[PDB]
Amino acid sequence: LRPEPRLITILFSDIVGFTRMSNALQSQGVAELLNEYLGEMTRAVFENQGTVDKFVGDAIMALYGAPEEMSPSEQVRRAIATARQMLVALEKLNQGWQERGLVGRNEVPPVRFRCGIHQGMAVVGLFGSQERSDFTAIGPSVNIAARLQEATAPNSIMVSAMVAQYVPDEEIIKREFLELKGIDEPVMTCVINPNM
Amino acid sequence: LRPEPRLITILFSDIVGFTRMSNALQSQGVAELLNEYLGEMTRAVFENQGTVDKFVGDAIMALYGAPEEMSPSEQVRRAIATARQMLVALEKLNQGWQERGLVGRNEVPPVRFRCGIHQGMAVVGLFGSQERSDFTAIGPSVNIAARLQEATAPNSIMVSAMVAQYVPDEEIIKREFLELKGIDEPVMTCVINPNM
Ligand SMILES: Nc1ncnc2c1ncn2[C@@H]1O[C@H](CO[P@@](=O)(S)OP(=O)(O)OP(=O)(O)O)[C@@H](O)[C@H]1O
Ligand SMILES: Nc1ncnc2c1ncn2[C@@H]1O[C@H](CO[P@@](=O)(S)OP(=O)(O)OP(=O)(O)O)[C@@H](O)[C@H]1O
Ligand SMILES: [Mg+2]
Ligand SMILES: [Mg+2]
Ligand SMILES: [Mg+2]
Ligand SMILES: [Mg+2]
Repeated sequence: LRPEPRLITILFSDIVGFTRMSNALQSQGVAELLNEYLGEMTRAVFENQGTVDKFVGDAIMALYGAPEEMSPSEQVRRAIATARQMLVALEKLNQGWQERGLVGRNEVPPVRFRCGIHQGMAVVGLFGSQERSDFTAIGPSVNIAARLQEATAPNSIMVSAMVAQYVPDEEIIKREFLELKGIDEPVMTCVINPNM
Repeated sequence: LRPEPRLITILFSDIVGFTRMSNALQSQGVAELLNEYLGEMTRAVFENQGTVDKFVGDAIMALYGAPEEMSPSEQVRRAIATARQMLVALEKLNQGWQERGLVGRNEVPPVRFRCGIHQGMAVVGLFGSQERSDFTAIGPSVNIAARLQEATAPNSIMVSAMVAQYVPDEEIIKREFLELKGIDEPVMTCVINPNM
């Protein structure tokens, strides 16, 4: 399970305006909301055979194609299906939170998230020390997926040109070159239809 | 071990220019270098009784005061001692990498890192789902530690005013208010002497 180059698909989802929300809600509520959210979103990943790499604050990092082998087309099919399922689950989560006066009330709006997906080469395996290590992916490909997530609009799914090669033309909303932090050359991005 | 408010100290260390280095070095070398680095840096954390929260790419997140209770003064003493020990270990790591032509040669410079340390309230405990959860800290206090790391110069240690309350005046190099992403009010920062 040592680190080696591999073609994988990385998905990043990140809650919109979690900072403000993490101030207008008691620590008790913030913890419950975030965990209820993470529970449903990780379910979306697992049900689509993805791997939950880690959580980073209000974000979820998911991998497709590692550790288990997966074809390039299936990696994309599953990652997009995951993102679309996450949005569906979110709509249901907010209905419940609304009734519990956890969102929509006071100054905390319904939860929304941004999602970026990129497919490319990465060094994947166990990183860390003998005392503490974790399976993850390293390389510019991971940075790209993260910048796509940060660049896209709330409740939207932005993917790279690589990922878009496997997506029907009818499902591509917008094609646009963007300058992503850390990457020299402009990156072609495609916002895809959020509906399953 | 459920999430609850707690006064803790968060330390973030992040490799300078890892992107460029993660391109001028074969995936094999990048993986070895990063793991050798992580091995020595996590050792610094553990030997100073800190907790390794997680790794985020080229960064290490460490906590002091959770899960094990620790006084505010000891949290700071240990976090700073950790940062200072990390710099010392780095100097030794580069000597070895230099001899192995892993750094200093071609276009890959000796490894350097940025470090930010902040102490404050955070909701700490297990976050995630029944299927996958991890012990971590959540809240603006964590964002502050991360922004201090990003704001400081290579091979330097930047801490917040809270942390500086426990640091001798002779060890404070520079005091300066900085606008950190995500935080409304300006944050008072203090760059501390890197030598043990
Ligand atoms: N538990 C954690 N583990 C690791 N890094 C963390 C962290 N919590 C925070 N950080 C770091 O602090 C940064 C900001 O934390 P957010 O991600 S919770 O907040 P935002 O999404 O930027 O804010 P928004 O736009 O209002 O939703 C993270 O990116 C991490 O680098
Ligand atoms: N394994 C991983 N797990 C989680 N997030 C990751 C990741 N790898 C990358 N990211 C995300 O991608 C971002 C950039 O990756 P870097 O941290 S390796 O690179 P830099 O430090 O910004 O570059 P530098 O200035 O040249 O040293 C991370 O902050 C994460 O949000
Ligand atoms: Mg967010
Ligand atoms: Mg975030
Ligand atoms: Mg870095
Ligand atoms: Mg980094």
